[PDB]
Amino acid sequence: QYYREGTGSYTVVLPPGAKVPQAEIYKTSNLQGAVPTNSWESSILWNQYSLPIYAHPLTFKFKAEGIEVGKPALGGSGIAYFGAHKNDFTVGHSSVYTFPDARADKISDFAVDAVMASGSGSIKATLMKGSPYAYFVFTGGNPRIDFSGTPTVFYGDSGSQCLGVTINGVNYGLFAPSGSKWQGIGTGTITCILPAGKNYFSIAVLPDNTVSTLTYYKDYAYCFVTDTKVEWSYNETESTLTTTFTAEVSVKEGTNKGTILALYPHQWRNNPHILPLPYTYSTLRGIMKTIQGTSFKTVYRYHGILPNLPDKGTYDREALNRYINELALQADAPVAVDTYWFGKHLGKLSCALPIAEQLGNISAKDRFISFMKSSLEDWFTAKEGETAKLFYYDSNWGTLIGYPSSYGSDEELNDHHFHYGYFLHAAAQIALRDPQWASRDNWGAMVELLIKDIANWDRNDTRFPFLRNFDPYEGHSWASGHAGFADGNNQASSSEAINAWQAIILWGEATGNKTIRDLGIYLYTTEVEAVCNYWFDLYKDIFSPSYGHNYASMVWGGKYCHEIWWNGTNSEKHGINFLPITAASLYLGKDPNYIKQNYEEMLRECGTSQPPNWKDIQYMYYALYDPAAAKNMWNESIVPEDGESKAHTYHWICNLDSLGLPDFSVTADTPLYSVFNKNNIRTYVVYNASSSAKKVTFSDGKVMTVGPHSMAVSTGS
Ligand SMILES: [Ca+2]
Ligand SMILES: [Ca+2]
Ligand SMILES: [Ca+2]
Ligand SMILES: [Cl-]
Ligand SMILES: [Cl-]
Ligand SMILES: [Cl-]
Ligand SMILES: [Cl-]
Ligand SMILES: [Mg+2]
Ligand SMILES: [Mg+2]
Ligand SMILES: [Mg+2]
Ligand SMILES: [Mg+2]
Ligand code: NA
Ligand code: NA
Ligand code: NI
Ligand code: NI
Repeated sequence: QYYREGTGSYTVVLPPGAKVPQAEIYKTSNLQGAVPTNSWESSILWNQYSLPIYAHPLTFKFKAEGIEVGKPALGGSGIAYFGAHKNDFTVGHSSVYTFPDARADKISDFAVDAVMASGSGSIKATLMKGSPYAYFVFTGGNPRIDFSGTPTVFYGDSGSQCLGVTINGVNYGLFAPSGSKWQGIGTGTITCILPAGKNYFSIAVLPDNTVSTLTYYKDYAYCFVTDTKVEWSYNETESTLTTTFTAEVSVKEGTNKGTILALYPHQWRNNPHILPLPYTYSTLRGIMKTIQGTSFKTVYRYHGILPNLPDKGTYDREALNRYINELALQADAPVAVDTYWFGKHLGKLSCALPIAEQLGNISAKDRFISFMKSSLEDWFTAKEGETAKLFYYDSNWGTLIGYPSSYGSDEELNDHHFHYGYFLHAAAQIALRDPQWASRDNWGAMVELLIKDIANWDRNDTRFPFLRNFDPYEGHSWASGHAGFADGNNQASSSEAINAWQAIILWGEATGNKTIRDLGIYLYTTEVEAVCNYWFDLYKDIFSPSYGHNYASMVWGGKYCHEIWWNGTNSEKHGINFLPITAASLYLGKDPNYIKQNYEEMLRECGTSQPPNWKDIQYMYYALYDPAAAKNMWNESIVPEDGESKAHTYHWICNLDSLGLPDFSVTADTPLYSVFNKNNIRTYVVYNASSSAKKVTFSDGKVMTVGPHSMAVSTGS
């Protein structure tokens, strides 16, 4: 049947030939509502056991015997750097040597509980991103710790409560209940003889082999993490985005209450709200610092986005208008009609629409808006017997899938944020112009279902899991639905994730929905912060000296590398983390010197003096360092990348030529703004999406009054 949402609808009738994710979900009866996907723990759900689980600092893998535990040995040189999962020891069971599967029982914002059970025993494991601990509860027998070789025992004996061990050069604590004994010390398998009535057991990866360190880790070893939560707040007055991270602990014994949290660089860098412990871990993501506590916060400065750049460029206006007319002839001509390529086309129209309006090209404006609306209205309606341009709800997993699908959006739940971000961008641009169309009673209900599929914010709405594609702790998104790879989950295009997030900001502000807007600000701001570290390494302290590049195109749980999914040029390899370039893409230019370094690396790698291909994308990027040079190199012979247009490319470059480069040293008390700086002259741009005039104040003292539903630009003091 069919479910009405405002004036649109989705279906639960699968079109003929259409494919869905697998029927089998390796979950327990405790995991209710829509099933989380697109994360680091996801392979537990899709595979009988799991693929490697990249929590950090620890990694894991489920198998018939139990749970492999390890700390990756970092290495590699050149095109990739590796932190592969390896087995330092397997947490097995004294009487159950073969478990039939591993099933997810509970998934929180940065942890997972999984259960392995036979009729005669079980292990329940809690794996946590940002913890040096892993926590276990046994039934039917004892922990049987099967080491990869024989460990060195640096502390403890058969009668001690804990052991300090070293295996593969990695120090661990093994923490048993008071009253436990240990059998098999000196062999490759140590069994923890649990006392009657106590069945909890934990391990930690330690930063050293001192007894003092082991004592500190023992102090918190019995504070088992039972829930993890993020919360966020956008402060409009201060232009900041605050995120709180909270772990709930259940104290299994002792009088200590707390835990040790490990923080990635995007969390600890320049963070005045923490007092790190001495302990660090060297990980694939850089140095993880540690803190004592069950909560911490991060606070980032938000620098605004715009719905478009203003009409301030040094372009030949008649040529720009002609480019708009050239695009208008192709307004109804997507290169392909699956969700992804249809999206790319909708993004192209979304970026050209305001340029047509600025020029007074009503014919082209009308062609663009008409196609955007008619196509969204088609996609957002599932007609009986329709096989293309519709959304289907899978109620096994709990996901909205558009048909026709592509690149595993259907069977693998890949990439929904990438695909749907383009649809959301188009919807937002319509909403800024037409509050009637975007209302919940009209097309806004279906729009918000796409938002919920990729980024549901409401933990009580069980139709979609909480924040599907975004990983709150790594601070970025994940592309694979299942993470069914040795190297875990992956994301290549961070810029396509950010496109979805900027679109959510615009939608929320256009519709007056502060919850959705602030969700967008949270996602956007945090992903940008992660991107600046793990993709661009702006601070020059993430990437190994042995890694041969200043840029990683793909980030995995277990590696990062300068590769892409097809045999493209090095221009393509760099460009996938720029496109789509929108008026939310100024973050790419946080460090103009990095723009220069990144572009020059790309040229060296191509063996050319200009980009061999994707020259439009590359010159838009280079314009964040030298717009005059980018304008000079640009020309009409360039065949646009399929999601781009000559009009939008040249409007971008020529506006930066006039306005200057983005200036991140100034903020404002409004959500839609940007500041530009040309040779120390600032230009301030604001968009007011509300129905009342706004007074906008910048941190340097600039004040602008901006009328309802308008863009304003002011240069100088
Ligand atoms: Ca339809
Ligand atoms: Ca149709
Ligand atoms: Ca997620
Ligand atoms: Cl002890
Ligand atoms: Cl106690
Ligand atoms: Cl004309
Ligand atoms: Cl339809
Ligand atoms: Mg499984
Ligand atoms: Mg062994
Ligand atoms: Mg360095
Ligand atoms: Mg030129
Ligand atoms: Na190349
Ligand atoms: Na074009
Ligand atoms: Ni490169
Ligand atoms: Ni030309």
